[PDB]
Amino acid sequence: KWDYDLRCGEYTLNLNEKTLIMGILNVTPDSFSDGGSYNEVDAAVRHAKEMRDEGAHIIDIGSVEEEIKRVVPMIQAVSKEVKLPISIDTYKAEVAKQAIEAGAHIINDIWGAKAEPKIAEVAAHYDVPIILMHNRDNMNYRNLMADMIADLYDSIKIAKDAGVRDENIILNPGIGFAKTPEQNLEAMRNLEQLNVLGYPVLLGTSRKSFIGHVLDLPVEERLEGTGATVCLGIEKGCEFVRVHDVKEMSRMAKMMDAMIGK
Amino acid sequence: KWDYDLRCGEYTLNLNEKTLIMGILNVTPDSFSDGGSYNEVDAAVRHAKEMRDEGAHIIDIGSVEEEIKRVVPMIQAVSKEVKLPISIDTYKAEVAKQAIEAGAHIINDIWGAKAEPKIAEVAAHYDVPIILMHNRDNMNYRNLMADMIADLYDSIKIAKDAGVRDENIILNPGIGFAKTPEQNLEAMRNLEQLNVLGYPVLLGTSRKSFIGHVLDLPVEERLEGTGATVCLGIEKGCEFVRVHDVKEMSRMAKMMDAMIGK
Repeated sequence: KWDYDLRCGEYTLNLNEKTLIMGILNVTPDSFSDGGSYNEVDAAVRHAKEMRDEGAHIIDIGSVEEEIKRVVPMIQAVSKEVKLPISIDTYKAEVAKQAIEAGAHIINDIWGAKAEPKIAEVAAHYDVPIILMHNRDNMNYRNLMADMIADLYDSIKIAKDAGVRDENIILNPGIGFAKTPEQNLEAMRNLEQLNVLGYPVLLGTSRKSFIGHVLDLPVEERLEGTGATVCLGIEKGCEFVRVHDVKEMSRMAKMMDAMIGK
Repeated sequence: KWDYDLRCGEYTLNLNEKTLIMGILNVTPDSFSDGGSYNEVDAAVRHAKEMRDEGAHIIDIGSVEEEIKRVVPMIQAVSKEVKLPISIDTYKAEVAKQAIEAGAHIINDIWGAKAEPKIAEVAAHYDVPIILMHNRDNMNYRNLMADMIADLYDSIKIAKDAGVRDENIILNPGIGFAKTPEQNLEAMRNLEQLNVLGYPVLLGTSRKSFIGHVLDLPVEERLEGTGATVCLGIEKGCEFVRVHDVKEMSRMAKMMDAMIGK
């Protein structure tokens, strides 16, 4: 039902066999450096390794000058030591450029090319997939779903104008951003609508406020709630989920896949 | 959307506010008695209490002569010490009679009145809700879903003929019974069809072989897989889930409910 694969330079991701798991890398920085140090980069490599062991298919790694000094070294190490595609979690054009240069395969923009349109040009240039997330600096919606789909389309426009191929575009409803708890639930309820745009969807709900708002539970107690959102997401056609708890979420996805027939 | 409530003598269960959780009681018997002993009944009371604390709305308690001697004492204790409705998990008419006499509120038949039709008469008599599960002594299906719906309807017929009111009937697809792993998945995939019959559905997939078959994981490692089935089940309209891991499953249900708008 996807007539193509995701091309990620060295690695290739099939969109039909299974829900693809993107693991969120623990990024705890050192307080005694401006980036690159041994505890920093080593703790990140061991985390990537752990996530790779537990079922992850992608490792997600997230002022401007410092951001490069911190993130670049982590990409060099992980790409060497863990054979998995890497996404850079930035919205900044300059940051994205460095990260791909450093070895990152996918861009993960939380502003869907709206914060720094030049990022699209970076993406088209290096010919890497880009995840466009719904976002906005206000919460005033006429019709939440209709508006989201409009807003995302404004991102696709920017991406395509810059020269990004349809096949390198992935969408993200941006659950947990610019949405009240009730709005987040509504988007969850209506996720399948994003499918009409005809692009792979990545869901990213891992331990967010709205899960806490529902269950009344702090961040470290949101594995079950996250799981529910992952399940409903997969049912509604998501090609990727972005999660912290890779072992557990990887098992729920696999079971979902078997049931829905993916 | 349900224009009525479940009447359970002392307790009343609303079918619209939330997915109702039925907790599976640990029933470990004593090897030095034929039923009733202190370690037996006390370990069961503490388990019911634990499940009541973790979010359960119902406690499920499961030759003929001995079955009564073992199960009756557990119902007397739990109904006294835990203020929750109780279901007796039997298919035997004589057993069901005793259990309701002992204080059980709901019947949970794994043969949908087909093993002992008299059980329907017991249910109509005491005017208690009855859960009719799909089951059969063979695995030869022409059309799995079509056949299940036929078979269940043969149960409803028996129940109604015996005098059971429509409002005291609950259905159960019987996942994990008389079905190959692939058939179990198929039923999971097509669960919403059971809705056309117009009765509340209870799902009972807690840690079964097919979850293990998919994930390749032993019984004690099936919480995530169980969770996936609970999520998909709730999405497909289930009013109840029957589970071991009450704390976790209760949280996933609650989150599902918020998302689907229940």
